[PDB]
Amino acid sequence: LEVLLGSGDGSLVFVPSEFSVPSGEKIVFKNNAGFPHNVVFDEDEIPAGVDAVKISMPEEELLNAPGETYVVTLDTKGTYSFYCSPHQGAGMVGKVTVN
Ligand SMILES: [Cu+2]
Repeated sequence: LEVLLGSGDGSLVFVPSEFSVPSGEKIVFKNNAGFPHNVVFDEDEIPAGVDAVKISMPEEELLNAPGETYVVTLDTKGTYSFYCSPHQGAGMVGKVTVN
């Protein structure tokens, strides 16, 4: 599924934020507006089988320019919560449900 990082109008929201995807879905995250951004998964709020490092964009790096994309394949079923580190405090979080 294609997720827009920012609802165009600069607002620091993942579009969608809370959602569902089938097992093995290839999620794509694109810098729409309100960048810089990244997609880090909450190490607790993920199915243990998939270590966070396998789904989280390394904190060291970030989608700094507009248009830049990130991609991740969520194999195992479960609830995967994620956030944009530089805007975590601003509520730029989400929750994807691998059905
Ligand atoms: Cu952000």
